[PDB]
Amino acid sequence: QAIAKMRTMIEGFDDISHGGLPIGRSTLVSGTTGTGKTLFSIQFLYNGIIEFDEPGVFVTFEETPQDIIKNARSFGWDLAKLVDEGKLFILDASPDPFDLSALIERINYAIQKYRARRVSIDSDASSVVRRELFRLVARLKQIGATTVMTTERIEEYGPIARYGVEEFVSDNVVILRNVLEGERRRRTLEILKLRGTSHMKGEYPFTITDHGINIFPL
Amino acid sequence: EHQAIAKMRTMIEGFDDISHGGLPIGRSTLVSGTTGTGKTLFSIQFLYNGIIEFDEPGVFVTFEETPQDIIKNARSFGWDLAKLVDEGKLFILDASPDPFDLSALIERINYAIQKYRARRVSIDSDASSVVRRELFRLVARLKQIGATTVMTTERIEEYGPIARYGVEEFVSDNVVILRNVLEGERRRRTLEILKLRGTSHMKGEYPFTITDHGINIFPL
Amino acid sequence: EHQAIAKMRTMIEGFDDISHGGLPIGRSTLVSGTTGTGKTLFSIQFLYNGIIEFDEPGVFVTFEETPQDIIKNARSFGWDLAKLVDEGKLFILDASPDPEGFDLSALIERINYAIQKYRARRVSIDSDASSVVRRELFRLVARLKQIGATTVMTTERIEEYGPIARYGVEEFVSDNVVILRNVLEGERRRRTLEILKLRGTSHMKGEYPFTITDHGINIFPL
Amino acid sequence: IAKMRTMIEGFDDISHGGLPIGRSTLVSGTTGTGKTLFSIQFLYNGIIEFDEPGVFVTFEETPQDIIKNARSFGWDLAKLVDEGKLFILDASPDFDLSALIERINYAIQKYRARRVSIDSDASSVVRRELFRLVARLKQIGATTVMTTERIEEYGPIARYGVEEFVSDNVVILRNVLEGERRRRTLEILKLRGTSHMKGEYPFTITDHGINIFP
Amino acid sequence: SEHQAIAKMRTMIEGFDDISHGGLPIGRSTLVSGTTGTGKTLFSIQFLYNGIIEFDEPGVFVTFEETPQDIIKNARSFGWDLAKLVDEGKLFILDASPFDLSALIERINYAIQKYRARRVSIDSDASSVVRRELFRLVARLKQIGATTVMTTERIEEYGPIARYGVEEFVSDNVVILRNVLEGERRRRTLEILKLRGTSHMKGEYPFTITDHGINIFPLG
Amino acid sequence: QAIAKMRTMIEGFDDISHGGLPIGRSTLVSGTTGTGKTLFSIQFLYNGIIEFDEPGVFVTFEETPQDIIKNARSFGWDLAKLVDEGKLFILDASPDPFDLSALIERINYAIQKYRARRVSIDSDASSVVRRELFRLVARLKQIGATTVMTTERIEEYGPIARYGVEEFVSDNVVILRNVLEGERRRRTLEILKLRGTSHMKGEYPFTITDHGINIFPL
Ligand SMILES: Nc1ncnc2c1ncn2[C@@H]1O[C@H](COP(=O)(O)OP(=O)(O)OP(O)(O)=S)[C@@H](O)[C@H]1O
Ligand SMILES: Nc1ncnc2c1ncn2[C@@H]1O[C@H](COP(=O)(O)OP(=O)(O)OP(O)(O)=S)[C@@H](O)[C@H]1O
Ligand SMILES: Nc1ncnc2c1ncn2[C@@H]1O[C@H](COP(=O)(O)OP(=O)(O)OP(O)(O)=S)[C@@H](O)[C@H]1O
Ligand SMILES: Nc1ncnc2c1ncn2[C@@H]1O[C@H](COP(=O)(O)OP(=O)(O)OP(O)(O)=S)[C@@H](O)[C@H]1O
Ligand SMILES: Nc1ncnc2c1ncn2[C@@H]1O[C@H](COP(=O)(O)OP(=O)(O)OP(O)(O)=S)[C@@H](O)[C@H]1O
Ligand SMILES: Nc1ncnc2c1ncn2[C@@H]1O[C@H](COP(=O)(O)OP(=O)(O)OP(O)(O)=S)[C@@H](O)[C@H]1O
Ligand SMILES: [Cl-]
Ligand SMILES: [Cl-]
Ligand SMILES: [Cl-]
Ligand SMILES: [Cl-]
Ligand SMILES: [Cl-]
Ligand SMILES: [Cl-]
Ligand SMILES: [Mg+2]
Ligand SMILES: [Mg+2]
Ligand SMILES: [Mg+2]
Ligand SMILES: [Mg+2]
Ligand SMILES: [Mg+2]
Ligand SMILES: [Mg+2]
Repeated sequence: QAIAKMRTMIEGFDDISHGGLPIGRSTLVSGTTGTGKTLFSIQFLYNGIIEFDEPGVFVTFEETPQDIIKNARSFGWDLAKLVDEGKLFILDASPDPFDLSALIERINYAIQKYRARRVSIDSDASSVVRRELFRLVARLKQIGATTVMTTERIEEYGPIARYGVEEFVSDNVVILRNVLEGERRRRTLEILKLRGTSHMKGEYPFTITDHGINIFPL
Repeated sequence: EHQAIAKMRTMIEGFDDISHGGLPIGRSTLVSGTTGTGKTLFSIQFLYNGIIEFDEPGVFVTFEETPQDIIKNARSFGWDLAKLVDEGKLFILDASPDPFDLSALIERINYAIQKYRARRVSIDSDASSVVRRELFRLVARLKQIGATTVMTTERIEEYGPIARYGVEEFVSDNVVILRNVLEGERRRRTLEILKLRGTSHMKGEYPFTITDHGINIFPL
Repeated sequence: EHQAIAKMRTMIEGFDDISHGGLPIGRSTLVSGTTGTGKTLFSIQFLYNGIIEFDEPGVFVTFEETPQDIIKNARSFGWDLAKLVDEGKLFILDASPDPEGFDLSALIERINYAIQKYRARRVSIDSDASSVVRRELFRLVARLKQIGATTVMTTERIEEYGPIARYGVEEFVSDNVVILRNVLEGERRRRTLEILKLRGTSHMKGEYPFTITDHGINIFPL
Repeated sequence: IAKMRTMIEGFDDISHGGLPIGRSTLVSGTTGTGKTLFSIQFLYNGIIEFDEPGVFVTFEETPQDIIKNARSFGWDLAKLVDEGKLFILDASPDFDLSALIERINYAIQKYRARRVSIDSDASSVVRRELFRLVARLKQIGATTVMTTERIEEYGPIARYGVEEFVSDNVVILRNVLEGERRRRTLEILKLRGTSHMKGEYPFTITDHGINIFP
Repeated sequence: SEHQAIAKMRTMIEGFDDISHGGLPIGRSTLVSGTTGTGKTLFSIQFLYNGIIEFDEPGVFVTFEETPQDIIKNARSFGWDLAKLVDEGKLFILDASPFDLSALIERINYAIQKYRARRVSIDSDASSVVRRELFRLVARLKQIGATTVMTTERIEEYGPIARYGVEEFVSDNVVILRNVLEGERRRRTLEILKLRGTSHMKGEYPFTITDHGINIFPLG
Repeated sequence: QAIAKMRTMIEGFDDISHGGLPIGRSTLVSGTTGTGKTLFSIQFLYNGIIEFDEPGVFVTFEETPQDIIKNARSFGWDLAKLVDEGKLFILDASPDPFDLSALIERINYAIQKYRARRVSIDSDASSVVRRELFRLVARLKQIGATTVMTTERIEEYGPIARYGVEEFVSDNVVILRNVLEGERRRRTLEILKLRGTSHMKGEYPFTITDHGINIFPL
């Protein structure tokens, strides 16, 4: 009766997570700029829809839906079609040039409307942050969503996220790195923690290509 | 004559060897570590093994993880915590926030210790001043009850401060550090008994793994 | 058309190769660097080449260097910016402070007038709570995108291998990020350029050495 | 200058005869480095070997735990308290610096103590509050060990960056992690007015207390 | 050399005019930053002194802490008689030593016009406030047509260029003097980090301070 | 008329300083705890008296005069006698159970009362720290005193003094270090800066012995 996992179908990931993302829980995906956070959270939804007909909700706070859709064309994915078919909903919480309760109600309404099984959320007292994140995680779990939530960090081998508390209130933590060494960049993915279940340890190299994320062996 | 500090066995593989007999009885042991280092696991094993091996009841006090998730996650190791709660040998005390007062918490814990006649307690998990003073009080109250207690704390660097506020180790009788060090793209888990007041213990870091059977520590 | 984002050529030696075709069109690219790394040079060369090679007018927004000093220094690279200004192909908008809070909303409208007046396709913008910086930069980026400009915006940083920019937020609201470095190794300096991020498209990774010459930036073959 | 023997194995050699009489010695270390043990041993040996009574001042650890913990070294502190040779001054919680000082003075006069151990914002305030404490202990004639906390092995002497500059004598206890192993060392950094061995010397804590190897 | 966009005046400081490809950009300010005792005041004085001796270009020296008497006294280390130059009206030392920047600027202007000065040396809360006033001072000297050396302090050999993290960004030109300690020995170097509108040699170049002032040794 | 120097007679130092301390100015002597700052400043005055019959004034802010005397006995220096003879004056500015201009009054008075040619002063707004040190330096200069003033620092290879401003208002700067080499300590002396005059550069090893500071220029 240990926790079950949901397949990401992201090449390499379901192997190192031994089955995918823990179902009904949130996974924090943290990374410096341009590490593949949005791509991971899109590929999660896109594969849910295409492979399993599991509808998805994508929550954006800054990037517009138009740009998310445009950028996904880089990978040969037609997100506008999936939205039009009612398989995907891009929920725009991005500011026009905060009430967590209101946001949570909108996410819940969208999940019910689209019968969504997968959610991606992308992306000043740390006591405040800790409390609010806790509440968001709790509410998504109550709803039954399996969720990817991305977060920013500014150092490759420093704090997991910005406020030093995000990981401690997350059930699952994944870290994307983009390490510069000898003038070259190397992308890696690490599953740091999955509460109540197993996973491979340490950094695994990956690339972003025309196909999305590809994760490779040691 | 040399009168030794009594210890109670954790029965966590390898730990009773490193600690020269287990955790000092009637005192609190701080168990600190970065995220996913096995803090909750250690604190659950402590109670579980007490009940299963020694019929010593336990109280688990949780501040963030819900009891249902604690129970769910324990299934990963083949442990049936709901059954122990049903038999009244384990009490999970839910101090979660529903999505300040310490005295109330203490009486609640005291009540539970009395009701379930628990010998073992696990507690999971602004200024330097208040945290030092508040933690000092909690240690003192638990000691007056006679509980042997594991209390977990967070830290954010493997080789930095022992806990978050830089004072927690100084008001703790006993300090254990769980590390998860990243080197050359690989992770290595270690456990270190840093301090046990009034008694002996092995020194330095000892590697461990987490598997289907929980924590397994290797000397070395 | 339902195609991945297209690019406009900078014609800066080597850069269009590293970026696989140039800067993403209709978007802003952050160009960050310590002092004297070539930020202003990169911003100007982007506009200059647009005008000379493609007859695409440019607007240069300066916040500290006077237009006269911008024009004077650009002669170092064989470029006659006064001539381009006279012909109405280049407009320098002087937002530099009085030698004798800042309304970014108002400035944006004036930038838009200039873009409209000069029919500009390329824009360069040459350089305290971080939440305020994030929101203001976000709004500027959005407004330029709405206008349809392809924009270079420079920012400052103080360490070669530290934060991308001053407030730790600038790169996260930028679609594109380029880092110019000037690394001191064994008493010598080595200039490098890195495209760190281009949302929605491919680019070469890591650092590429370059020099500044009498013809501007020259990024070496790799 | 006249020194008083600690009789802590190896320490009197390192200090070239012991701790200068009538003066204060800071003993700083990270957690579990042996600060309390050093403090206790200093008083214990003074009583047992030289019939020099002692006062132990504790701010957090209770008297009963101090006594209990000392029992494992085979040291019967309760017996010494009963004989009036040791007084443990409980300043534990459940300012005034001056109120405490007057109580320290009173116990010293009462028990005829020659040895004192004191077991553990603005630098400005701390520096002259500590200077005040040190100055007065001197006037009384006590020879004092004052422990302080630090959070890094190689880094500031003590928490507030001034403690060492008002102390006559400074001792640092370290617990350094090399690879995955811990090694304890003691260093006399400073002894005003006299010579001493320099640098770090390894020690162990065993059933008989601190054992240092020069 | 001839094919460069910015006219320069020669410091006549041995080796500097080579590294700067002709000297300091005329009518602009050059920041000279360095830790303590790196040669900042010496460079500033040598600039004015050589201007007077070589080209009969009068100079103004603005001091904010060192007294004129001590600046004169210390310059005798190099066999320079600054009192004689002050007597002859070729040098003016403006004593601003113990903010009203406007009043200061007017004093500097009056002295420049009074002494017909061509060369100026200035020696030496929020970053934003420092940035804007520095920007203003630079702009005013530029309007006047002065060629200015302005020294600033820094506290690390390989850290920030100056104290407030903004000074280099509002300067047209930036020079860093270092005094690097390595293996118990000090070695002095000079670097021209930036000269807007022109080329210059890059990196660090060795120099010494002797009885003849600064001697820089360029290479390449 | 380059600035002249007065001999310290401290073994090796007059070589490193090419003649001694600049006359009529202050020299800052900075170092971590127990580096020999008080000892250097005492040896400065003791040698003034013994070698040149130049009286000295010692200004103490922490240590009592009695402790200063006692601590110098291990070097064979009889400061009690020097005080009894009126050749040395120890000015006590310790804590009462900050008017700086009061201090100069007291120092000035002692200087002319004792015919003194040498002075030692031993020993968080960097704003005001800079200004007040600047003022003290200037006042001592107008008196004509040649002064050693000690100051604290907390790292062997970091800031010269505590507030990062002290060296910039000092005419002269000397740094004493006490460095770990393996588990042993090595003491070194550095003359970092003497305005308007020459000096040897870098660190020179020294020891503290029964005859005080002993430096080797090698
Ligand atoms: N077709 C492609 N081939 C290769 N790499 C690509 C392609 N399309 C996009 N990328 C890469 O994907 C990166 C963007 O990844 P994202 O998922 O947008 O990163 P991010 O971590 O979300 O960054 P933010 O949100 O801007 S902080 C770009 O910087 C490119 O390096
Ligand atoms: N069956 C299993 N086999 C191997 N590893 C497991 C298994 N079940 C759980 N784990 C590991 O146990 C870790 C969780 O340990 P916890 O005790 O929950 O950590 P924690 O230190 O309490 O972390 P927090 O509370 O989230 S900061 C997971 O990240 C897994 O790596
Ligand atoms: N003809 C040239 N040949 C070689 N290098 C040159 C030439 N002209 C200018 N430079 C260099 O260009 C640098 C200035 O480039 P900029 O683009 O002004 O840098 P920046 O990053 O904008 O610096 P700021 O704004 O002052 S922080 C100078 O410091 C010189 O090193
Ligand atoms: N009988 C014993 N045998 C071996 N080691 C012992 C024994 N008794 C105590 N210790 C050791 O001594 C340490 C405690 O020393 P203390 O002097 O209490 O440390 P401390 O530096 O005062 O730490 P605090 O006050 O908790 S920060 C324990 O952590 C053990 O490692
Ligand atoms: N006879 C001696 N032989 C060798 N070393 C000695 C002798 N007497 C004193 N010392 C050393 O001199 C040091 C004291 O030097 P001080 O000049 O008092 O140091 P300090 O830098 O003033 O330190 P403060 O003021 O306490 S921060 C002692 O720590 C001893 O190491
Ligand atoms: N005749 C000389 N021979 C050799 N070196 C000398 C001579 N005269 C002075 N110096 C050196 O020049 C240094 C003084 O240089 P300055 O120009 O005064 O430094 P600075 O950078 O202005 O320092 P400040 O203002 O005190 S932070 C001294 O520390 C000596 O090392
Ligand atoms: Cl890639
Ligand atoms: Cl493991
Ligand atoms: Cl170059
Ligand atoms: Cl030990
Ligand atoms: Cl030199
Ligand atoms: Cl020595
Ligand atoms: Mg993104
Ligand atoms: Mg846990
Ligand atoms: Mg620029
Ligand atoms: Mg203790
Ligand atoms: Mg100077
Ligand atoms: Mg001293």
